[PDB]
Amino acid sequence: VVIDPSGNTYYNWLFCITLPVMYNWTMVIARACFDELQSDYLEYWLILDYVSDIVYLIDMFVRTRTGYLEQGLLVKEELKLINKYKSNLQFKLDVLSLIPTDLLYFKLGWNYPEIRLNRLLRFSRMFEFFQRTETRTNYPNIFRISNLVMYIVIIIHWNACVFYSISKAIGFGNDTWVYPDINDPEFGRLARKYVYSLYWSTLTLTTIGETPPPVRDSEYVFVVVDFLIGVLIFATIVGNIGSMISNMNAARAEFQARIDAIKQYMHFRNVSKDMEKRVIKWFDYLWTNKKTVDEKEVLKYLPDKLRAEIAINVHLDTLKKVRIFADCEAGLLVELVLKLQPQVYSPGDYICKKGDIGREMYIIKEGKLAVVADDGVTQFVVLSDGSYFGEISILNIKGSKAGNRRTANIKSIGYSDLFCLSKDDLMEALTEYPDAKTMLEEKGKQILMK
Amino acid sequence: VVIDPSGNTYYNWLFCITLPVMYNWTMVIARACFDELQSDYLEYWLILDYVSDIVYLIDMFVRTRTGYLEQGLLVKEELKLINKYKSNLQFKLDVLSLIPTDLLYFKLGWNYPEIRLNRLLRFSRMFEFFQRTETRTNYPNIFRISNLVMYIVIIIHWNACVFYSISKAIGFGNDTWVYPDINDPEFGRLARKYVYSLYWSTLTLTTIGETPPPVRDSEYVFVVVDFLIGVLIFATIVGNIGSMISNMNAARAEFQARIDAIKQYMHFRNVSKDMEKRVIKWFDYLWTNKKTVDEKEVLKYLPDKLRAEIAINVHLDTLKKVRIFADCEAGLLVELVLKLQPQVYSPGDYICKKGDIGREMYIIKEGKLAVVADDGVTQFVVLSDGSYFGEISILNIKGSKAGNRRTANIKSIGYSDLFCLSKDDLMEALTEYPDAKTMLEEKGKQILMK
Amino acid sequence: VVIDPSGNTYYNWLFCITLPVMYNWTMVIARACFDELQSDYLEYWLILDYVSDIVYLIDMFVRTRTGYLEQGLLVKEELKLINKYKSNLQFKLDVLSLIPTDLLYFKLGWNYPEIRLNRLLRFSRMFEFFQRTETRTNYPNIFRISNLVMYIVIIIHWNACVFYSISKAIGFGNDTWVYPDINDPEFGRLARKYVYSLYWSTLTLTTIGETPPPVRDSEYVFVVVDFLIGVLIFATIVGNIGSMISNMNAARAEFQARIDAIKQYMHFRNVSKDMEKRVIKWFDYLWTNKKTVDEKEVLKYLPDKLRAEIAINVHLDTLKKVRIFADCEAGLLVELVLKLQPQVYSPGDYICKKGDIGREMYIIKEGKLAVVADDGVTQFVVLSDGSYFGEISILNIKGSKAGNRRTANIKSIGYSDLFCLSKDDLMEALTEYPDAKTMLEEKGKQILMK
Amino acid sequence: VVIDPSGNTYYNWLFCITLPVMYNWTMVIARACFDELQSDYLEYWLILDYVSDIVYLIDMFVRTRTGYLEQGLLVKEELKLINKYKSNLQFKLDVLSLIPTDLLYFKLGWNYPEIRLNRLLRFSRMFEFFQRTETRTNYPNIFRISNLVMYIVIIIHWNACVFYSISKAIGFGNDTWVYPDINDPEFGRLARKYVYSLYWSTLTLTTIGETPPPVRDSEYVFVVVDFLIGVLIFATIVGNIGSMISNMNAARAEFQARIDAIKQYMHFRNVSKDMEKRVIKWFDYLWTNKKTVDEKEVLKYLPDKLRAEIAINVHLDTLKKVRIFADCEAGLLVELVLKLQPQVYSPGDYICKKGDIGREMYIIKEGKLAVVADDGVTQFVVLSDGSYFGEISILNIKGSKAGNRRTANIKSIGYSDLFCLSKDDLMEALTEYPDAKTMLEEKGKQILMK
Ligand SMILES: Nc1nc2c(ncn2[C@@H]2O[C@@H]3COP(=O)(O)O[C@H]3[C@H]2O)c(=O)[nH]1
Ligand SMILES: Nc1nc2c(ncn2[C@@H]2O[C@@H]3COP(=O)(O)O[C@H]3[C@H]2O)c(=O)[nH]1
Ligand SMILES: Nc1nc2c(ncn2[C@@H]2O[C@@H]3COP(=O)(O)O[C@H]3[C@H]2O)c(=O)[nH]1
Ligand SMILES: Nc1nc2c(ncn2[C@@H]2O[C@@H]3COP(=O)(O)O[C@H]3[C@H]2O)c(=O)[nH]1
Ligand SMILES: [Ca+2]
Ligand SMILES: [Ca+2]
Repeated sequence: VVIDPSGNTYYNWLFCITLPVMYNWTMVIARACFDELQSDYLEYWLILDYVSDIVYLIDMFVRTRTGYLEQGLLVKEELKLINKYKSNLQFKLDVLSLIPTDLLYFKLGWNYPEIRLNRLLRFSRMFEFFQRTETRTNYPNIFRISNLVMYIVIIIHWNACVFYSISKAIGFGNDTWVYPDINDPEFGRLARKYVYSLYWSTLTLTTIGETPPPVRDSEYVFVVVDFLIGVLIFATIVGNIGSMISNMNAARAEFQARIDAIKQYMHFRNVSKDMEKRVIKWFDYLWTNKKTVDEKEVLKYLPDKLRAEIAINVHLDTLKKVRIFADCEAGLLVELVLKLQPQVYSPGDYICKKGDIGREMYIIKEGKLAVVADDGVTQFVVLSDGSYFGEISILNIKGSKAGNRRTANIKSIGYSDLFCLSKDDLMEALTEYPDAKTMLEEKGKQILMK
Repeated sequence: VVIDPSGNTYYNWLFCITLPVMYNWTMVIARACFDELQSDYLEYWLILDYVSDIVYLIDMFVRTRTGYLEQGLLVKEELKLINKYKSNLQFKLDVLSLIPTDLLYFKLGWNYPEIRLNRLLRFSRMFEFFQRTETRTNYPNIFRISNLVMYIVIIIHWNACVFYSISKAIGFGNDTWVYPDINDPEFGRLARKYVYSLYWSTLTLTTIGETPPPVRDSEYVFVVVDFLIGVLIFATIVGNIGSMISNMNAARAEFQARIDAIKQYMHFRNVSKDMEKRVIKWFDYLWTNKKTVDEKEVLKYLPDKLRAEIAINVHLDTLKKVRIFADCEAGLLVELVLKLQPQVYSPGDYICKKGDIGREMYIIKEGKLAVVADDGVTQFVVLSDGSYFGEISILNIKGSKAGNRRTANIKSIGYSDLFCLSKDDLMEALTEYPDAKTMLEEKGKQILMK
Repeated sequence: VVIDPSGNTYYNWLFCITLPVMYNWTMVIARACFDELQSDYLEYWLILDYVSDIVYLIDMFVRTRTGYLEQGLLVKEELKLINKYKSNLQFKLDVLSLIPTDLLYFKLGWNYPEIRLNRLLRFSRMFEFFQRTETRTNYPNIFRISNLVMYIVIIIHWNACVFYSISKAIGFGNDTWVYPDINDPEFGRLARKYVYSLYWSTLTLTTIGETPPPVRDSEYVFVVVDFLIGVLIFATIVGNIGSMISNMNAARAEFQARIDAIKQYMHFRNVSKDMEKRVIKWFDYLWTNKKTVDEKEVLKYLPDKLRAEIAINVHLDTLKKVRIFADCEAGLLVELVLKLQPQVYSPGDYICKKGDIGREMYIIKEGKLAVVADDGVTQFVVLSDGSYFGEISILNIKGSKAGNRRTANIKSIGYSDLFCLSKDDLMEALTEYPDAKTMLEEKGKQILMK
Repeated sequence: VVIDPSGNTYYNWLFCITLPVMYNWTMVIARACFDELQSDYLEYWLILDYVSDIVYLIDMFVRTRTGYLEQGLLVKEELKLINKYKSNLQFKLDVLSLIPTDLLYFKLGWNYPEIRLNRLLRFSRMFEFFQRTETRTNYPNIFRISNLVMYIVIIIHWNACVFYSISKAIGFGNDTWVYPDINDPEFGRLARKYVYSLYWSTLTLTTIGETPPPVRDSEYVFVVVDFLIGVLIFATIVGNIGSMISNMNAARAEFQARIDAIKQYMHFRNVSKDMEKRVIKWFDYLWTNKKTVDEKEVLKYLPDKLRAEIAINVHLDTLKKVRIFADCEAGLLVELVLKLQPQVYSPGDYICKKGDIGREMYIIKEGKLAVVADDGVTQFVVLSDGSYFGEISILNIKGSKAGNRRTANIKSIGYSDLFCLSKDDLMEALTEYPDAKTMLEEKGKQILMK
């Protein structure tokens, strides 16, 4: 065997089947409308159509060999897959899109390729590929815009073909509206035919209108309907363009809107230009160093038993340098990684101060912190990455003259990325295995006596 | 009896009255402006107008026979309904729209059907039908787009009629702007008249402008006003189109935006392509198997005493296979169905692990789980649908060497849809009837000894 | 005083000063550009300009006599108000807009009314009136759309005047782009002048372009700049139109989106058409009876000491029929009115059932409820409006064989609007005055014995 | 060293390098396409190009001398900065944009300035400056709109240059579509050349289309592609304009939407016009006095150890007049400034009333309050700014006949801005230092006895 739709093989086949479906959606109508296209390159159209039909058949086979999830397990029983396929509307659409209507080439002649129009009924495969690509691609907005542009181009191409067909029905050159006479040297070339039809279609759907006005009632009606199709469908698609660009700007726009609200508040309250500059510097840091997004709000949509792995694969850089995690229990790190709230501190920010509520443990992910003196400048100890502080005031200790108080003040030399671990959480998670707690308050007593 | 507006009969009548109202809104102005329309098909217009008026009268009768809610009860007293009708502005509008202005046909002649313009004053019924359909239809966006297209078409039709009337007032063919001379063979046909007027209207409201420029001051003024009506009203309607397409994409766009934020985080943090593929697979599963929507956020707008029934009608498939619910008390299932949080687990995800906080009971809705050994591969027990686990570590038990600990580790073979029932909730809800609890810890002791 | 800007007198004056400001913003540029406008109606323009200037002077006086809030109190000291006025930029703008530039009529002649262009510098007053109207009017969206239309019209009018001025500078009729020769009988009329200039302006700003193309470099540059002004500013304004219509649809669109999510869930889960019809009926009820909006989310932006008054003025209809409120303490009703959560129940919905957690007291605002038998049909007692139930299981009672249990089952005959009062809240709020509690458990014992 | 990108020097250099990048992005294509531009002002183009290249070199030097943050510290080691530069793609782009392609002037002649097209590869610097300006400027929306207008102008300019180049390739005047013959006196001027090309570009990108239709297939194709570029890219940019105006209106629109929901509720519930006027007055006050924004929601994105400084720099005006803060401990004010919830009370609003739950302490930021008698009018004490009340009923006091009760009723004479400090918070924060608490209940006893 089976294909496992989640796999890469299924996605690759989705591409390989979208190619014929897109080809069919673009070219069947073109060949049906522009007769010279069908006739001049008939030897190539036959090859391409037969290859497309072969790929359609192989796609039907793949649909027979693609497993589905019952009880969460991939069904691998062949006949079960055949039944699941045939019971779905997709099998009906596939049989309809693979009906050998090409036999009508013997009746209607080689000049009627619209018999292959049923081949469009595999559009679903194409759309599936798109909805898969949009999910799996690393450039979701580039692909989304390319998809919208493809839809625009297909719509304009189809409307060009429709215009040319209507000109044919009315008669080429019978009036100033229809496509001019084919017998003209310049206006008889297939290139000119298609490109002028596309020009007309673009002017009509984009509602520019710089085309000869209608002459007949059918022409007036078609032009009204087509200008309305233009207005509505092009507003739809080119406003989807707008929404895609909006969601492209979503993060940056939200960040900038927050900054603007802050600046409005500061200018209204006449906040000192010192503090205004400090705030602007904080936000410039958040942007430049790519910290505007908070991983919590993003990863909250992941499963906890997958967001856990995510956090591990991101923070194993530091949670191996820490003494508590991955050293004593070697598994405890998972119990708290999904609750280590990542904070960022500016240079000179006092994370801790003597005589404060010690309700948070900190793990230094990045940055240089200092166990300073209360004078403000004298740096007693420099804590680099992997260090952990703020854990002594969490625990119950014998001989602690300072209970629930910070034993020292910790300031940040530079921008520090820390993991604030709350006291309640450390309490709750160390209950399972105190084999790490013993050396934890080993460190605790050792630092509380000195 | 009375009609009970909530019923299907009332909605069917809403359709049956919207038909004449829509007919009147489309055709009265057309016949008033295009005199040949009124004259040539006068025998049909008379029949249709009289049928419309009869339906208007029957709609007034229905309004006299439609109950309203006082004290939440449907008023069935006839005279009370007559008073409620006559006291509402709707009765005034109905009498105004049913005034026999057709008598003016004897004074103004058969060439003045705008006397029936008062018939437009039942627009409310039409709109009511729409606002009912949008609520009750299964295709809300299809109907909404059809409604907007109907508004566009009606506006363009009315503007075409207005253009033709203005041409008539100025005189057909008196200058290049107005509709050409009626005496022309081609430009005198009612078909050509209406269709060219519609063409002009479309070019003006869509602001394409490929029409002969005005000549007189009245023409310049009307064209300015009409181009502005075009800009404003068509932006309104075709931007409502945009918002409707947006809300069509709302679920998919939110899902894809979450996926994009996740992928941005993973690529920025250089998350391993293993875990990136796992996350993409999780999201592909959520989409393909239609799990992107969380029933909680959707059904939270339902009444609890209706959302309860909803959850029952959805989850009675599994809550009959479970041993606790619908078996001992047979009514307890409602006390917890509105708090069974549905979770989804990937293949191989450890739902439970030995030596963890047993604070959640799980009911396997769909999927195969395994009571494995801690080695990781040896599957002791396979739990299929209807099974419940994680309930032993909830309860107070005699002789439990493992208190508040998982007696075994449960992993998911495939994608498991479970119902996580919190410990607090099971505690709170079993307090009412311990007739099920006794066999609950029957199972508890039986599994805790073996 | 003083005038007290919050008062109605200040708003009326805002209108009376917006009239000259709007007049000045519309007509000064018109008279400056269309010389015939200035000249032909000079006797009227002089009167209107002098009246506008008098009103400007009276507006300056009003600004001297309008109090401001210092320490939250309206300043009534005259000289303090004069200082507050003169210290503001508004005084500078007012003196600039009232500078007697009309004296230049003696130097530049009566054909130069753009000397009155400084009169536009009172635009602020106009805008203030708008921002006041939008706040105080009952039709905020009608006024907002009218304001946007006024901006559109003013912009188009100004661009028409600019086009005519540029034609004058280049010379009327010197090329096909500029306004045609004034000496023409038809193209020399002030009506034709202004209306064709407005036509050109509309075609340019709405970017239709059906105007003679530029000839000179200045004309090309102006047309480029004006088409870009068109694109940008008209997108701005006519997209503000879109956002205004969106916020017009905001409530209805949110309601309908909730209904659509519900229907999607129900159709996906194959919810029985019984329950689907019940849900659709619930939502039809919510809409038809105007219950889609929840007063909590709306009134949460009001002050509690004003939202309290709001809730009182709305619910004194029923909280006078209740026995506890406005009867014993006569003031207790305010302590709980801001926490009476309004619920709606469908016909047949069991609000209470025997043997359930009695943690909510209910006050029947509207609707008929029944104290039924557990059989389901036998109605023991019918509770109409003003009745209160679910209070016995809240209180501590002697001789209650049923503790924390519902003494009877309450069902809703029809759609009941109730006030669910939580047990914790009744406990917390009755602590202040048990003078009502005594008769509360009077009723309690009386019903608990029978 | 180093430059410290957060500093003002780096931003100034960002401007000084954006000037050549913008110059290059505007003029290289212009000179490449309009040959007369390159030739006539070659002496000036050479100077400007060499100055631009010198500034590019100095920008490369700056990039070598700009520190980056490792461990949150600004790297000042020269060679480390050289490595960080050369290891980034920016160094590749800078070397590519500074390659001396001007040497090709000796081969291709002075008429080929597109060899300087590589100079566009420093676009990043320009964009960086923009993203810095948008952050640091006080007019974020003005700058954003200016940036979008710059993008529009650059796109139109580039498309004008492209049109002129295509006309050159096809041949000037070979058909009606291309730019006319250069040999024409009027259509040969560089001014006319560029300005008509810009006119064509504006008509095409804004999709007005009032230009001669294409003649050749290449012209038709280019016009189709360019009209589509117009539609898509101009919708993008001029809808970004819409979103920028939306976020300009965001605060005012949210405020007005809240007011509209309130007014809809009041008119639907038939709220008395007294209370409707009171609510409208409250909202008029909120707007006029600039209180629609709540500093909590804005400043919650700031760091707590920066939002603290913000609140201090804003509220030190009053927290120096208070007796508790900045007087006894002199540091306690920071422990509670981030939890002082700012409330606003209308004139006559009873903040406190005798016999109520004293769970909030109030600090009068602005406004006159009264310790009144319960009669309602007799004002015992007038509390101005700096005063604090509601603190007696917070504390545990000996001899308090009124426990957890308000000792008096406090009403607001005028609009009072207060700081509501919750009881729990005062309890929690006074635990650290009771040196202020002693005089706190000094005041407490002193007022409780009298
Ligand atoms: N007092 C003290 N604290 C230190 C030293 N080195 C690291 N620390 C950390 O500084 C922290 C300050 O807050 P805590 O008292 O909670 O915990 C303290 C220790 O974790 C040291 O040498 N002396
Ligand atoms: N230990 C054990 N647990 C089982 C077995 N079969 C099912 N389970 C479930 O596995 C669950 C693991 O978590 P709990 O200990 O809370 O509850 C346990 C039982 O509900 C079994 O055979 N042995
Ligand atoms: N048992 C009983 N309850 C009644 C009667 N009339 C009204 N009620 C209300 O029905 C309510 C059901 O819930 P509670 O027991 O909390 O409170 C009960 C009473 O408030 C009655 O006649 N008998
Ligand atoms: N009773 C009384 N209260 C006063 C007086 N002056 C100020 N107050 C304040 O009024 C407040 C009312 O609420 P509290 O009793 O909590 O605290 C009271 C005091 O803080 C006074 O003279 N008498
Ligand atoms: Ca056009
Ligand atoms: Ca257009």
